Amino acid sequence: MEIRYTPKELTKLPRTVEYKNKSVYMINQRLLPKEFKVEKFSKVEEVAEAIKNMTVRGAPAIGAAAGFGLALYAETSKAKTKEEFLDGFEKAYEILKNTRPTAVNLFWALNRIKKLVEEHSEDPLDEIKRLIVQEAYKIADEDVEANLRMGHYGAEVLPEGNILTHCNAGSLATVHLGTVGSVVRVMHKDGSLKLLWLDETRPVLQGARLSAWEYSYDGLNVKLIADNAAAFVMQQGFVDAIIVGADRIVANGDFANKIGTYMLAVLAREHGIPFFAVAPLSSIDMELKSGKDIPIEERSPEEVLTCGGCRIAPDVPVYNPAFDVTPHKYLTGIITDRGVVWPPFKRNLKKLFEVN
Amino acid sequence: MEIRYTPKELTKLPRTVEYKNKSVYMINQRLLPKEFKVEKFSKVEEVAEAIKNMTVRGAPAIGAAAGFGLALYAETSKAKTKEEFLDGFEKAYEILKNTRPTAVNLFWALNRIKKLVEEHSEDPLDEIKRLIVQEAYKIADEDVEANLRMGHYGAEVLPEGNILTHCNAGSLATVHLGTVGSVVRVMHKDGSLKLLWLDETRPVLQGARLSAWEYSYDGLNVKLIADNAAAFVMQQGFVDAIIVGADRIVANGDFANKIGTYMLAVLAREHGIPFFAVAPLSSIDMELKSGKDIPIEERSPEEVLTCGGCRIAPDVPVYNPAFDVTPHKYLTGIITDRGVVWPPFKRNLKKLFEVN
Repeated sequence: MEIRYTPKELTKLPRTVEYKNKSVYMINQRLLPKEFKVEKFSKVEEVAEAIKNMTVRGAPAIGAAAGFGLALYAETSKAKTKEEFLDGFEKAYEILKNTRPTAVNLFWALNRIKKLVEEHSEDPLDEIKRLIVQEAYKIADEDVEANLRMGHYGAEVLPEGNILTHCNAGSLATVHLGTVGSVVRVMHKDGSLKLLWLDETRPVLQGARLSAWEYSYDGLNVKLIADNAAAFVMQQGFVDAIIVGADRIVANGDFANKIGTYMLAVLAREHGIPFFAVAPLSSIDMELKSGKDIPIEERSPEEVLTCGGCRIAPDVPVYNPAFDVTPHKYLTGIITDRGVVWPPFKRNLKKLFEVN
Repeated sequence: MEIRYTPKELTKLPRTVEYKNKSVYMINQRLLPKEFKVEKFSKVEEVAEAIKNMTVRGAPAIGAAAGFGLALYAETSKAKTKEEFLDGFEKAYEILKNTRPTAVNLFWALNRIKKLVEEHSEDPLDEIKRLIVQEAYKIADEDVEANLRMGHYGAEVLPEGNILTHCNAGSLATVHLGTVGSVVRVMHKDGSLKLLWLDETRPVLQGARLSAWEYSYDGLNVKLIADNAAAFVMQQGFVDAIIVGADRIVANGDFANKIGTYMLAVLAREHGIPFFAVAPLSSIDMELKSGKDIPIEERSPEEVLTCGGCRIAPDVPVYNPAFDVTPHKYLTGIITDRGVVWPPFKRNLKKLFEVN
């Protein structure tokens, strides 16, 4: 696998989150798709609020934001001793930790820096600062390079033609390029993406609001449809392959993804349309044996009773599972940042983990 | 196989379209679910504007409205000569015909009354008026009694427990009670309807805006979901059967219904869930052999780009097929106003028509 493209050749978008001149810069994902704006944040409180705000979203972008919040702390701290600095650093760690206490990459990112600083607490204070900043760049850059690899691996295995996806697994859901987004960006550059179908993805509408915007921004050929219509476009012969992201892949290859993914897996199979998940190794949870061990999160009934700003239903009971679980047998393959995993997934995933 | 309930035992709702005391009364479907309002119309043009407007919707309800438009003409005409009446009657007929030149029941309703006014053109004039008014009540009543019959036929064959449906095929889609609406109202009265799952049915959201409203009005235990979640509620074992309406059933049983119906059909099958269409004999087009002979109708991109009027997407291309076509093999049976049709549908449908 040779990486043939740089990020800048694949997208015209800036990084979802960037650190430059003692400032954290974030695409404002609350204003999309009406307005495209890069917010500039100069205090750790502003960064924390922007995580709580969901000004930034997508697990790795949130991680990088938090990590760059500590970098910002390091370059900005008015501390006159190492003791003061470390005390401030702990305060800053805690402020950033308690934005979304559940979001997993947030915790990884902060703890990775925290742990590096404790390990180096006896180094000179300029060297601790240097290390923190360096670490925050490493977190961001690792996401981007995982995405670069995924894109090229995925682009080898998907057919040319018409691809269909679900939700938002683009540049906005990552530091840069996307998971799905990387694959379709490489395909687009290669001339092999004729059409990208985008499920709007109710209830939260990240397909319509986010995917439709970024893929359009980059000049991909795109068509936005109601979720109801994915089966129709498959039935009419309009889809050559389906690619989705994953919130969590477990040991046998079962995976959790935005609600509707399971629907697509079953329709793909009915039409013999190749069906792929794409995610980095860090999204594979080898602790859980199968899909039945993934706990189902339900979100507010307001996400269904409303649609954008508009209230479109009477006060009635709702069921709003955020994620469904797709059994592994529906997968043609799993595209990762270390190559494509083929059936049997159990065996090939555990291989992948031993050799990477 | 006895009718065990009257319309008024099954629903608290008035007729979607009613005629009394020289006024056409229609439920304002434009203002639901926020506001329940019955509009009063007193001129033919008021009634035509309401059909063009989609104040009224659903094929048989549009039918009845048209017919009552002629009744309203009949009882409102100053005309002195018999030939002055027939001039303003062909004028009324032409105004009503030019509202939706495409929705079929409107034409049957209007042509049916016109051929009854040609076949008695040499009666008195108090007599022709009485016949027009009377024929219009026939058209409306005939829908309601057909619904009553589907209702009881359907309740016989669906299991007790948890039912899932799609779009609006309730009271508001008809003169009264509904197709699907009638079946679930009869089950609710028998106490066999434990839970009714309602797909909101993007993009037009008639599940959320209309079905959730009317079924809740009648105290049915209801739960609203995003279309993406149907597959998932089937997977978790929450659905004992699925019943949908039909816009058009052809001679082999293939049928066209609101976009997403085919998605449900495929999922029902994967989970071994019984899957029924319900429609009157008049919805069956014995002149088309199969579903490829049903032309595919696109509607406005704004239906997808907006949600209840709220803009949710950037300006990107959309595909908005308004209906899909479900292959007959997905059907457990077809519930009609003259009994349930079983496989093999082609053979049994033409036996249904032979004995009527």
